[PDB]
Amino acid sequence: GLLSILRKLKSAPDQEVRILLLGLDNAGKTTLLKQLASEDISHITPTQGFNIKSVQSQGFKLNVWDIGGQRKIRPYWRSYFENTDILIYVIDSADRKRFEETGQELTELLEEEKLSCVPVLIFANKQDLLTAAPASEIAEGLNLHTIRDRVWQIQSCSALTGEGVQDGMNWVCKNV
Ligand SMILES: Nc1nc2c(ncn2[C@@H]2O[C@H](COP(=O)(O)OP(=O)(O)O)[C@@H](O)[C@H]2O)c(=O)[nH]1
Ligand SMILES: [N+]
Repeated sequence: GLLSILRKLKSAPDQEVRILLLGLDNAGKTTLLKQLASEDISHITPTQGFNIKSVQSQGFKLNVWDIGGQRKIRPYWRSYFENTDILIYVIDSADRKRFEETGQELTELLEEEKLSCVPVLIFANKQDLLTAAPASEIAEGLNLHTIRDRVWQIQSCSALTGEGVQDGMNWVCKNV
């Protein structure tokens, strides 16, 4: 007893919500996953180099994996895009060196036909760090305001402390 966020959620959806939690390695996805659900994590490997962490919790199905990396594993990623209801993209706000890379990865994801119209929540993570870049600047750097083909939101959070995570999930629940 020391409750996960998916459970605390008020006005939670009615149908099972399929969520994809993506971002670069070290972004804080596993840490975020554990703040969201306490259920046991399943580790699935559809193809070599494609490592998925999957959890079923509180009417939510979450699949988590690191983006970027190898070329030939895109067709395997795409199979999951088709039935995705929400995309949660996680960024390490203190990793300026890889901001350009993660921005490009996000841009490419939003170009995927299979992800058309899927709402996207961007978590500007690790905001507890005194090295974390400002969320308003991250948003401009990701050119989020140019997004016209879907609804989006950027939320400052700390998966470590849990701050801002529920606020982000509240937005997700309003846009399912
Ligand atoms: N200070 C701080 N560290 C975090 C936060 N979220 C994750 N981390 C740390 O970042 C590292 C990578 O996190 P992890 O969840 O395993 O990343 P994943 O590779 O994206 O699954 C670990 O050392 C975490 O403890 C945060 O909000 N604040
Ligand atoms: N801008």
